[PDB]
Amino acid sequence: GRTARIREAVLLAAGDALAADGFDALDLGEIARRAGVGKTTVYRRWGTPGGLAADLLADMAEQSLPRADTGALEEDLRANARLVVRTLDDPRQGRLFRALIAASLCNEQAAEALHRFYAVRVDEWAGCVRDAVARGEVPDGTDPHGVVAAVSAPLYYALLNTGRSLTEADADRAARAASTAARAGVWVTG
Amino acid sequence: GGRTARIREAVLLAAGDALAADGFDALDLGEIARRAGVGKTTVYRRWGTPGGLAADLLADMAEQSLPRADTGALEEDLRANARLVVRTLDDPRQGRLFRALIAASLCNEQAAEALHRFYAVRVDEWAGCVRDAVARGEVPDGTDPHGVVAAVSAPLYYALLNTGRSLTEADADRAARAASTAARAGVWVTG
Ligand SMILES: [Ca+2]
Ligand SMILES: [Ca+2]
Ligand SMILES: [Ca+2]
Ligand SMILES: [Ca+2]
Ligand SMILES: [Ca+2]
Ligand SMILES: [Ca+2]
Ligand SMILES: [Ca+2]
Ligand SMILES: [Ca+2]
Ligand SMILES: [Cl-]
Ligand SMILES: [Cl-]
Ligand SMILES: [Cl-]
Repeated sequence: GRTARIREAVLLAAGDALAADGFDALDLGEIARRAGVGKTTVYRRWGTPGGLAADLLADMAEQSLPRADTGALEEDLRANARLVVRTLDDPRQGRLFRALIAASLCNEQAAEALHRFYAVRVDEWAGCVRDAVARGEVPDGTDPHGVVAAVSAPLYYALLNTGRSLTEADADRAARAASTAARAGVWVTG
Repeated sequence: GGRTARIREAVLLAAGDALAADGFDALDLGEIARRAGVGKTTVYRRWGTPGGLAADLLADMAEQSLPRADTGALEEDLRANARLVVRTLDDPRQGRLFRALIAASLCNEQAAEALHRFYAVRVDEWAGCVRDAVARGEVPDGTDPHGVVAAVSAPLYYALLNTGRSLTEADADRAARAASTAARAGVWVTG
C-alpha cells in the first residue's frame, strides 16, 4: 500500500544515512528529501531521529532470519557466529550496526528497540539450544538465552571494545567456546 | 607537574561527571571549563573537541587501571575480574560513564582509538592471569591470553549494550566459568 512503500523508502534512506554519517547526523527533514516524501509526513510518522532508528530496528527484527538446524549444537552455533561476523564485517552493515548501537546509547526509544531486536534474534537462535537439550547433547535446565548470547558476545566485544577486525576463525572459536561451556553445564539455571 | 597538571585533573574529572550525567552528545568544552574552574581558551587549546576530551579521559583511565588478581587459580582469577566488571557496569555512575565513552567511540575516531587502547591495557593486564595458568599447567600451552580474558568481559558488555539486561554477580561467575572451561579445553590454543 501507499504508506507501506513510503515506510520502506524512509527506512532504506535511514539505514543508508546511518551507515554513512552515524546517528548524530540523522535528520528527518533530510531523510524526507532523500526519500522524496513530505517533511510533515516523516515528522508525523517517526517524530525524531531516535524514532526513525527505532522503527528501522523494528523492521530489522521482523525480517531477522530463522535459525540453522543442523542436528548438532556446535554446528548450529557456528552457522550463527559466522553470519554475525559476515554482518559486522560488511562495510555497510557493520557501520549501520555501530550507528544503531550509538543511537541506543543516546536515545531511550532507540535503546528499547535495539534491545527488542537482540531479544528477537537471541530467542530465535535459542531454538538450537532447546533442540540440543532434547537430543541430550547439553544438560537439562541449560538456559538457551545464555548460551546463544555467549556466541555473539565476543564478536561484539571485538567490534566495539577492542576494535579488532573479525574473522571466520573468531566465529568458530565463539561457537566452540559456548558449546564447550554448555556441554559442561555452565548455563544450568539455579 | 604544577598548575598544568592540576588543570588537566580538574578538566578530566569534570568531563567524567558530565559524561556520566548527560552523555557524549551533550559535552561542551566551554561548560567543562566553567565546571572545572579553568579558562575556556586553555580547554579548547589543549583538548580541542568533546572527542579529544573523551580520548584524554580514557588515557587517564588506562594509566590508572588496577592490577590483576593473582589467586593461584585461573577460574578464581577470572571470577575476580568478572565481578569487578559487573560492579563497574552496574554502578549507576560508572555504568553511565562507560556507556557514554562507548558512544563517544562510535561517534568520534579520536575517542575510538583511545577506547580501544583502554581495553588493550586492561585486557593485557588481566592476561597475566592466563600466562600464570599456562605456567602452572592449568590450561594448554599456546593458549592465547588476550582471547581468554576478552571472553570474560564480552558477555557482560553484550548484556550492557545489546540485550539491555541488568548484570548480576551470577552473570560474572558464569562468564568466568565459561571462559575457564573453554580455556582448559584448549579453545584458545593458537593453531
Ligand atoms: Ca545530512
Ligand atoms: Ca534539523
Ligand atoms: Ca540523550
Ligand atoms: Ca538523547
Ligand atoms: Ca524459529
Ligand atoms: Ca545535566
Ligand atoms: Ca599506572
Ligand atoms: Ca602469580
Ligand atoms: Cl546477536
Ligand atoms: Cl565543544
Ligand atoms: Cl573489559
